[PDB]
Amino acid sequence: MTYWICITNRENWEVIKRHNVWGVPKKHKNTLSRVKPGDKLVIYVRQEKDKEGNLLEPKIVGIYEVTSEPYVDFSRIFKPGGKETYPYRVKIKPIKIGEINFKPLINDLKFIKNKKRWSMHFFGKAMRELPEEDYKLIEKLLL
Repeated sequence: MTYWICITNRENWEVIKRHNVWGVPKKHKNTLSRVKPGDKLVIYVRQEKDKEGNLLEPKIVGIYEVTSEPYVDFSRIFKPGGKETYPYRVKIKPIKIGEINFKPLINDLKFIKNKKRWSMHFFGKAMRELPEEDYKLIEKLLL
């Protein structure tokens, strides 16, 4: 098996939730090739600003299970300034849906080596493998 944390934002999270699809750009197709049916996905939305200008901190919004082998589909379901379609995809199904702030978990997450500059572990990543302990920690807090 394999646990993963997928990095997106709130607008794309809504699409993910509606279409039961996790997609990535070509540059990250390599990572997706390792994904298998049954793998677990922790959905993460990065820090953003609402229209009003208010700060929306990062947080985990759900957990899904992969149900398909990776495939390619250029359908325009997502939304980038650019025109990326995130054609490299795997079908998924929801295990649990609930939101919890991410920051408070940083100290307890094993994959985050540098607590100071944790962004480092997210930088230029679409998704990354999570150690089992980390997954369980999140699973519990999201029950």
